[PDB]
Amino acid sequence: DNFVMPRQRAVTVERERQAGKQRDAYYVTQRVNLQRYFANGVVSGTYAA
Amino acid sequence: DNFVMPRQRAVTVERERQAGKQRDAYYVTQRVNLQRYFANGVVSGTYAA
Repeated sequence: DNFVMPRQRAVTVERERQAGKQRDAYYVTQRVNLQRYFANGVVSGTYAA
Repeated sequence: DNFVMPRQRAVTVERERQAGKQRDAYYVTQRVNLQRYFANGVVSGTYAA
């Protein structure tokens, strides 16, 4: 419950014909981060040094 | 009366969505000069040196 994925855009595929290279260029962008509402909330385990 | 602004194009705006870079570019271009029909006609006053 402490973690939220702040969004803002979702996978946007944008294709631009880039003639002159006779190519079609597809670009996909997304802006997402994991965040945590409050500092606490995860414990990780580690193999021992 | 001696000066005319020779035109040829006036301020126009062209938006060119450039996907693949995800920008939208506004290129505004214009073409004009200030020219005098005959050389006479301007006196400028100058601060002294």
